Amino acid sequence: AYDNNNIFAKLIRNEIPSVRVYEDDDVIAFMDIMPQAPGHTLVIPKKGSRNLLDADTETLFPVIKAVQKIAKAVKKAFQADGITVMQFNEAASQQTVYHLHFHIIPRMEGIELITPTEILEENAKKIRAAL
Amino acid sequence: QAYDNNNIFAKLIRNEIPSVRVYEDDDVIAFMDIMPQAPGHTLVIPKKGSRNLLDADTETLFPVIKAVQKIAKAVKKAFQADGITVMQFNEAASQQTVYHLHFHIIPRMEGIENNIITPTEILEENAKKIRAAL
Repeated sequence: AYDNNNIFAKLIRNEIPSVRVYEDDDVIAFMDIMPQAPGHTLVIPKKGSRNLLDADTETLFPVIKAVQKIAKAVKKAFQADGITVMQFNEAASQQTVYHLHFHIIPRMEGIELITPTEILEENAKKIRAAL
Repeated sequence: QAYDNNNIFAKLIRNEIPSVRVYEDDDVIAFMDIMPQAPGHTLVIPKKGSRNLLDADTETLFPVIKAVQKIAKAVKKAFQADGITVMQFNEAASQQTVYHLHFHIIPRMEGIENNIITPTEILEENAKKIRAAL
């Protein structure tokens, strides 16, 4: 079952800080604190589910719209050669936080796949500008 | 860059090459990956052409993501998978290999971490399992 005490639910409730790049009625986009590349952004629904498998289908539309919007902005902000989108379901797919989240990771030609808040904030400003 | 109407997924959509399809509606096709990273590895594509996520119509993404969820669930049941990895690649630097929008749906097994084609008959046996799990 979905556990309302998970770290991303706490984030939604402003219980912990985040470095946000986009927010609306349905979603929050914010910097991964363990980025796989500079500008690595996560998108979450405000409505909680463990992952893709238990999400209400109607929840997925605003989520995927925002993933697209963020992919475009991240690419433009860092002049990335590519964007990798990932979404993990369960331990065997290396899911660690049990609240649905999509990864948007910028990619550079020839580069194969814990960061202080000030650096994530520098990176977020760039993404915000490119929206 | 211009969309390539001769890309192999556009050709699949127009019925110019065969596929092992597991699901289809007015907007999408789900079909077996012929070089799977795990047995049951399925691809979901829009029937409406775009190179990737970045140039897709936002409206197209709705039926795509619905079908990605539907397939993620069917694949996990059909293969009693421990997990499901969804991936979507944009551009060469993200290792996108066919320049038509596609989501990968990959079953994972606990503690189980190419250009080898899987014979069509084997993809079919895997398709049937997925088709029954929908």
